[PDB]
Amino acid sequence: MHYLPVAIVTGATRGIGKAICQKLFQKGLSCIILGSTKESIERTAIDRGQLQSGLSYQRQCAIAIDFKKWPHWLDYESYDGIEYFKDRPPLKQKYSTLFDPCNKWSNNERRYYVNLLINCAGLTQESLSVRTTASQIQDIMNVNFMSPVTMTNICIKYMMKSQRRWPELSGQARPTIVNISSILHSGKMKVPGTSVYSASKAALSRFTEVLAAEMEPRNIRCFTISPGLVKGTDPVEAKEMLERTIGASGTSAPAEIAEEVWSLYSRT
Amino acid sequence: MHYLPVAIVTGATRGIGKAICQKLFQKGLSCIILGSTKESIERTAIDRGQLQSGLSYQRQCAIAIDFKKWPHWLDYESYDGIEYFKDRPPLKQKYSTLFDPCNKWSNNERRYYVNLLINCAGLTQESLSVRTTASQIQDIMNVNFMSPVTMTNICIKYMMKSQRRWPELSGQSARPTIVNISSILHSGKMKVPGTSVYSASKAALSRFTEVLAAEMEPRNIRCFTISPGLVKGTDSGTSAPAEIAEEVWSLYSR
Repeated sequence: MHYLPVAIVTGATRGIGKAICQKLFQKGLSCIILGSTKESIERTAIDRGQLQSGLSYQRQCAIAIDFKKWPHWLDYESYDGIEYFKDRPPLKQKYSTLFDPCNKWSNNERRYYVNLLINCAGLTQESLSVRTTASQIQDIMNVNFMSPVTMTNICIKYMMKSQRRWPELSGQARPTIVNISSILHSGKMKVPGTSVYSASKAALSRFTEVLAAEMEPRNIRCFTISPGLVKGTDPVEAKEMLERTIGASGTSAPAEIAEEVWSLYSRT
Repeated sequence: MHYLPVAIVTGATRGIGKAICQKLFQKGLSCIILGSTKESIERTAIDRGQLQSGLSYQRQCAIAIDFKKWPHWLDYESYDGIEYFKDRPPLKQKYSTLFDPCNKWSNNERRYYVNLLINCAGLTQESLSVRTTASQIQDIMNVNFMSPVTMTNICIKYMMKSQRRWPELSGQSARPTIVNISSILHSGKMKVPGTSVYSASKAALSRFTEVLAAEMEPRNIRCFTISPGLVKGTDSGTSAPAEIAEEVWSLYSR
């Protein structure tokens, strides 16, 4: 009216969110990046080069929010973010909500709205279960499952309201949510030291699937993507043999996942 | 001299933990029941009738633990429980750990020890995902997954130390065993609206156990997951409490 779609990218950790953002930006979307720290945010946010070459109305911001502290983060008064510009260096700003940047970007001729949520759920574990503290279990489950569930719920309600509030929006891709899992979440890929991380991804997966059935009668699309291991970090010999069990499912890279996310969002 | 295995039964609801305690007791084990509330315990605990027909050395006790309050219950200085007797009403007891009942029962010639742990992972969910609160999510996750994982790790630590402390235990009939109970809702076609988080917690428990089994190969400890059909409770895809008990027993004894 015009109407401008935006994606929220969540919990991205190993260049995966960078790759996702870059895809969405090349495809003409705006992004809200939700990082745990100012450092993670910076890594995810796209460069000034891809900023300058963006369509005139394209926007990117980032917001530091500690998912480790779920559910306390739900109750914060305002959120401290960072607004990006084509021509000048980034500027601090503050937000009433996670959807607020959409309000702030919008004017009389153009309405930015959230149409895509990607939950990356990227906190990794590298310790045997018997040697993992309560605090660590909490961090993995809060960052990978609990916080994603809340973003998912919050975002679905926003999406459901907006269809009512801006009827012309039915013209528009259907409202989408994608949650990223791991090949580790099921099957033969069982990696010692990966106990609660695998559990969290199985939880994210299963959750997304029952939710999809709840959202059938609604306009909302709920996808879960289950990539292979991405290069670096995360070695046992049996595993290397195990990994063979198949390609291309055993291994992944940021740019592949980015493409796989776009494939899902683009479907018609 | 005489080693007497004890079972810990956790998070039991809807008579599953009742069924489990029946089987275990009939077969000569002692139980430590960890329940959320005194009323939850009474349902799980075996009836005074079944107890008198038990052998002389058999014991039962119950401890109240609010698993919704994970990870706080981990820090208590002591735990308040209840000793069951064959010939009298129950006495209120204090325990310094969840395994302390074994020490208390033990005597020069008989050693009670925990050899089997069953996490029931009970709490259920009835609300749609978008109408369930954070507080409800925390409770489901804490009761069905967070606490079971903590119960599991604590127990494996105890199991490892005691195989060293009492070397004659390698020669026991059954190897230390952990069984976590999941649900058919945890995977596949059975996708029941109003169950997104509950299903999720079960998948988390299944997957955690599977990967744990991998870490427990080099060690004595058996780690099983069981995936029952829905219980008689709501409306090979259905399951009755009594039948889960047999599955748990066959898993432990073979």
